[PDB]
Amino acid sequence: STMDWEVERAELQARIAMLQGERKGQENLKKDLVRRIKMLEMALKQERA
Amino acid sequence: MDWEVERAELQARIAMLQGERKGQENLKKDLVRRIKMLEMALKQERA
Repeated sequence: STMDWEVERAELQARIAMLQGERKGQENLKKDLVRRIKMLEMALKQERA
Repeated sequence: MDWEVERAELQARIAMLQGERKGQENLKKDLVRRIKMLEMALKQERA
């Protein structure tokens, strides 16, 4: 029957889903961190002037 | 056959995603360190 394959395929897809979820979380966090750095740079410059 | 092909493509996908984790985590560490030092710099200047 197709059961063994459906079970295997679901486990693979789940591992992919977890990896893709982690990556997406990291990508979004990275983009937010970049904005924070830019704004700190501007605050530092303004504070210095 | 059609399972063997999908199996191979799903497995390649997991492999390439696994190999990219350390680089993502390196970059995160990079950016968090930049923020830490900038926050110190700002505090010290405001003090």
